[PDB]
Amino acid sequence: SSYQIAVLAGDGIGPEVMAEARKVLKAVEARFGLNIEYTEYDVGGIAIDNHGCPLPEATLKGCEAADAILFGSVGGPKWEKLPPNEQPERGALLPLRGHFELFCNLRPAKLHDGLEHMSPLRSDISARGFDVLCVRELTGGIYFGKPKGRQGEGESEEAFDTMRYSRREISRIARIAFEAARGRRKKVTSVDKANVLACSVLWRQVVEEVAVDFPDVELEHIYIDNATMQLLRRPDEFDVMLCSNLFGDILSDEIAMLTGSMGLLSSASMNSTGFGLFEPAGGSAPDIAGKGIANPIAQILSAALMLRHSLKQEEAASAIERAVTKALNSGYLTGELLSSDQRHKAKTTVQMGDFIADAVKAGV
Amino acid sequence: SSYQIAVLAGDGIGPEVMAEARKVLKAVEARFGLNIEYTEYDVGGIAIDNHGCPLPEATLKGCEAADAILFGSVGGPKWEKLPPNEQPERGALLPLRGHFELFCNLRPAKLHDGLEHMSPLRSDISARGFDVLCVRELTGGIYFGKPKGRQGEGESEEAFDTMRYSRREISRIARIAFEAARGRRKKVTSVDKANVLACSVLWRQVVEEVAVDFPDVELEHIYIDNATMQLLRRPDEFDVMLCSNLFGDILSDEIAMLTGSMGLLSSASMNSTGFGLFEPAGGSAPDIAGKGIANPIAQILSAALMLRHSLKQEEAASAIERAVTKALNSGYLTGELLSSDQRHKAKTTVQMGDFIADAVKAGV
Ligand SMILES: CC(C)[C@H](C(=O)O)[C@@H](O)C(=O)O
Ligand SMILES: CC(C)[C@H](C(=O)O)[C@@H](O)C(=O)O
Ligand SMILES: [Mg+2]
Ligand SMILES: [Mg+2]
Repeated sequence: SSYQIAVLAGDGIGPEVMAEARKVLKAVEARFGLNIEYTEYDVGGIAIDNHGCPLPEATLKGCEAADAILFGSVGGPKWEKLPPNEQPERGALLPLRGHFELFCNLRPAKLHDGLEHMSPLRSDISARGFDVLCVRELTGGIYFGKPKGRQGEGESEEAFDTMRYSRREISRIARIAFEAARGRRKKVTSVDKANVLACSVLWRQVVEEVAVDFPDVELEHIYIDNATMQLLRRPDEFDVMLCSNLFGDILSDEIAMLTGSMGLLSSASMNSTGFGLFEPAGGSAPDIAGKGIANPIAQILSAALMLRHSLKQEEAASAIERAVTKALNSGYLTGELLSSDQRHKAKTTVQMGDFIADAVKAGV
Repeated sequence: SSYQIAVLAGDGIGPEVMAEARKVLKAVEARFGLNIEYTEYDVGGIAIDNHGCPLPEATLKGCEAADAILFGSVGGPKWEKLPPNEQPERGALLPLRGHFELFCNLRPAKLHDGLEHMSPLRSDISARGFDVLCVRELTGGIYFGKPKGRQGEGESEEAFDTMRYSRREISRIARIAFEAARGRRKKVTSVDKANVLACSVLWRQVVEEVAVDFPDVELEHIYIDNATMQLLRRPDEFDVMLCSNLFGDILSDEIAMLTGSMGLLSSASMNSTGFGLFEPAGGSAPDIAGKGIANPIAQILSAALMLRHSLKQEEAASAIERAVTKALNSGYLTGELLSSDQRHKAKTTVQMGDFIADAVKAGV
């Protein structure tokens, strides 16, 4: 029936790229006869300014009434020096994840045709190309373990965080990774520190238990330090990476940077009943905000994940995805995607959204 | 007086590269009139085979009687399937670190002149070159925090590790990083997850406290996920990185791989009274063991750190270091350092050690 979306554009480039995502969405709504209602709520820095905290009660309620959250980016210099537990990025994201039980974080990263030169990889490695999906457990591990805090005074004052996982937690994220691999290149690389950590011993054990249900997918295990090395050297040999919360945080970023095109990457944070939060992979980039040069593709593709994962509108999702392909292969690139000699061909944020929306409309 | 060294060559390539380190050491001993006695002990896989555990009581005693440990590499396929708490790599390294209070892990990584092409970085980035010292806290954090273990059964079985730091622990490693930066490019980048972790909030606080004693060194803070990205893109802009135990484990590996020449890198794990363990940065490389092709330079340079840090023999350390430079610029390279078109010029492990030892002897 009529879908409800909580729009949380946040700070920096968030509102301007969100404008483009909504534009593209309007095209898909008209194409596929979707009936989607949107309500905007403040989150992050803007919420701190307007409401005194990064996740207002009305913002959370708004998300509880919605079928999905379409999320921009949060954070900036203006709030850097608040204490950590008042800061906008953590203060928005972790409580949304915890509250909605968004245990599943999906961050695909692919090296795009014709953008190899932007990859910080050596030209022969970037030429091989890569497509690595990071599947990261998002509501457990050391992010939410207790006890957490500090005790004591002076030299002996101590702080502490507890990484913990139960079998139930590990197997649910593992199944997501294996099921993803099934539809990709049939390999899961589980990434842990089982040589040091008791949580990792249990992780590696349970992922191997889950594997029995996927005789068709290869499973291998790698330690997180070695994975940072191998992703640099041979990223083409990984398909899906399965990670705990802290490890997937680290690895997903490394892989995104290896593309050299983070403005093209999006992410999906999902619970088990199809609600999720859909955001670009990269930050609020305050240094470029309000200028018309931010790449809106990550936000536009977030909207495509929203349509697929939460709204069960796979053709509309795929239409946005192909409209993005058409831009990228028809000379519609923003400045950060272009070599410095080709910079003068750069499209503005609005030109991008107008091109993408027009392709959806033309039946791409 | 007469120094005592516990030689723990371990598994895989460990003994063959250690043979070269001892060879070079003999040259320096003769050059500088050092009186160094060595005793070999089994560690790792060899210890499991000879003694039933990776760190025999006699091996630990041997290290307690020595001024330093000169350590090779441990681990291999043969022991992969033991349980984690019987495995050779963790079973050797963590108890040595904990026992000797080796809180300070130093892993410098530099891109060497003429070896840029081996770096997995894009040619323009490798051309800029880099020199990044990772300083990693090695005896605290989540490696040794308690409680550690698991409880429960079935779906609800849980495992847990506790990351903890006290101010005393953080400030002692911080001082090491700042003091290192003072002698390098006067920048410390402290790497943490202060947006999520209570240990990281305390870490970032204490590093800023320590900073007052170093008005000459710049301090900046970066989150570990962002640091994985930035090291790939602009490794030239970091000097010293200051990390907790899990984070430095991850980052040190990434940086080592970015050189594209890990057989040149060594590490120093030091306590506060000048005893340490000195090892190559890379693994036991069982696939090449016993063939005469392993690069002995990492092990040779480990011996140079041993001389400097534990034995207070700075001229002898520096002589080994220059002998290595001479090899690298006189066509003495092992196979993994050469492009596949220049492979046929590769030196064997013994040729390397003989060249390096001969340069020390000739007064390099
Ligand atoms: C801001 C921070 C809490 C967050 C995380 O650590 O999950 C961010 O790094 C991310 O990857 O979305
Ligand atoms: C084998 C493992 C315990 C060890 C560590 O995690 O410290 C290793 O990765 C290292 O970097 O020396
Ligand atoms: Mg992150
Ligand atoms: Mg390591």
